[PDB]
Order: sequence, then structure tokens, then C-alpha cells
Amino acid sequence: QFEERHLKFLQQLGKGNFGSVEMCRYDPLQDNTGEVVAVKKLQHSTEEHLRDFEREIEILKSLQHDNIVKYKGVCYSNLKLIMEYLPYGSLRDYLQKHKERIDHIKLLQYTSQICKGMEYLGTKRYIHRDLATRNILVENENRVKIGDFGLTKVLPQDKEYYKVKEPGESPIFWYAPESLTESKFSVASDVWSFGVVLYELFTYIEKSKSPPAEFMRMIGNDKQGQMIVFHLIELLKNNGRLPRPDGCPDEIYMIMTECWNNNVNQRPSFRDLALRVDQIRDNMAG
Ligand SMILES: Cc1cnc(Nc2ccc(N3CCN(C)CC3)cc2)nc1Nc1cccc(S(=O)(=O)NC(C)(C)C)c1
Repeated sequence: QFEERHLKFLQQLGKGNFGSVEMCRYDPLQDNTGEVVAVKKLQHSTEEHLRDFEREIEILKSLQHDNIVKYKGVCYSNLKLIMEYLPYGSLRDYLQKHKERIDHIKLLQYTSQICKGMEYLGTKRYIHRDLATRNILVENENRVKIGDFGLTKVLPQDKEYYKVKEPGESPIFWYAPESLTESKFSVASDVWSFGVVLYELFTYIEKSKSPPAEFMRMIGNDKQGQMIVFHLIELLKNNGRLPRPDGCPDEIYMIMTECWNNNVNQRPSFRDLALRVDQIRDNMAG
């Protein structure tokens, strides 16, 4: 395990939901030779949030994949999750900085990795719910990882969806329609959100091109709080979709639109998305 007293704070990496992640150095020999690790804690530690956190810890402990952030351990006194530190930060920030250096062939490499990591989760009947470029992390130039499992749920034995209505701010512009209407989350709603991730990447995180900004423009910025979700629901029901990003080939946009099917069952699987992305990659290399 990890001793609280040997964990030296370096910086805050992110703050969100009811938790934070910190860059720390675990230096149990106090000779400044310990490794830098990522440390996740709760901001305001409730009982329901701590039980979620414990499950989250067991979720990640159970996962071992090249494209999923490595579990290192836990720290007791208030529970803390110790993970590997990924030095290049979020795919969101990284893409925005190196937008002139990252070509479509690279975006597809990242996309394929995201798919493989996502398929590995579905293999364990884990539903991620929260997939976005902000929580996909960059280990190095040739490798990304799914970096946070804060909202990840296990499916019940007898069902292919999981129903959950959480209070507060929900990332609604990444959600499938049936998640907005019925609070149903599944592998197929993760596929929807993966479509939004694909979109993000191909916008190169241009600010005015983000899903919130695009959907808000399509709805009309004169909308307030609770009416937003309602109008979004209607737009999706009427086959309103995010536009093709500048420079996106039509066959990559086709992947996106196929992920965004209103019919939960007609969305592609993560194994087929990977095959299709890999095939497009292979053709761009020739
Ligand atoms: C598990 C994990 C391991 N290493 C790193 N490293 C990391 C993260 C961000 C940066 N950044 C962000 C801050 N910016 C100023 C510099 C680069 C650099 C390294 N980050 C990790 N995760 C993580 C970091 C920040 C935010 C998030 S998160 O997915 O947004 N989760 C919370 C914050 C809502 C709980 C996740």
C-alpha cells in the first residue's frame, strides 16, 4: 500500500464532480527518488459518494489494458486512489496544443486505441457513461488511455442497460437520447458518446466547434437551464446532429452519424468501429 505521510503534493491536475486529481511524488525514503503518481480524492466526502468511490476503485483495480490508466493502489488517512501519472495530460488539451503537428492518421490511431479500451470495458459489462477528450489521457505521442472511471457502472446480471438519474450538472451534450429521456445507459449509449469523441477530435478542439456550442446554436442561445435538455431531446428526435467538422472525410463523418443512431440497437459495436477505423488507417498509409 501507500503511506499518506510519504505522498508529497506537487500540483492539482483537475477538479470536477465531487473529486480531484493531484500530481504527487511518493517518496517513502525522503531522499527525493520516489516516483510521481496521480492521486484521486473526494472533494466533499459523503457516504454515498464514498461507496461510489470504493466501487470505482474496484472497477479500475479489475482493469488491465494498454489503453486504460494503470491502478497502483490506495491510501488511507479518507480514502485516496493512487494511479500512474501520464505526463502529456488530457487528449483535449494535448490536441489543442499540437493541432498543426497531429494529422488525421494520428487522430485515427488515437481513435482506434479508444475503441480497443472501450471494447475491453464492455467485455467486463462496464458502462463508462462519461467518455470525452477531457478524460482520455496521453501517455506519449503514440498512446492514449481512458483516464478516469468516476461515473462507470457495472451492468446488472439480467439487464443490458443500467438506469441512473444523478443530481447536478450532467454532460448532456455527450449523451444518447434514451439517456436523456429514460436515464438508460448501456454499451450502445457509450457508442453514441464515442461518436461525440470522434467529432471532438476532428474539430481539433476548436472552441466555437464544441458540442455544447454547436447544440446551443442549433437550439438557440435564448434558452435557460431546464429548457435546454428538453429542446435538445426534440432536436435529436428530429435527427438534428452535430455538423461534419472542417476537413473531416465523409467516411469518418459516416462513422460518427452511425454512432448517433436514435435506434439503440442499430449503433455499431466497438469491435466493428475499430475494424473500420483500422481499415481507413491502412488505406491512408498506402
Ligand atoms: C489518472 C491520471 C493520471 N495522470 C494524469 N496526468 C495529467 C493530467 C492533466 C495534466 N494537465 C492538466 C492541467 N494542465 C494545466 C496541465 C496538463 C497533466 C498530467 N491525469 C490523470 N487524470 C486526470 C487528470 C486531470 C483531470 C482528470 S478528469 O478526468 O477530468 N477527472 C476529475 C478531475 C473530474 C476527477 C483526470
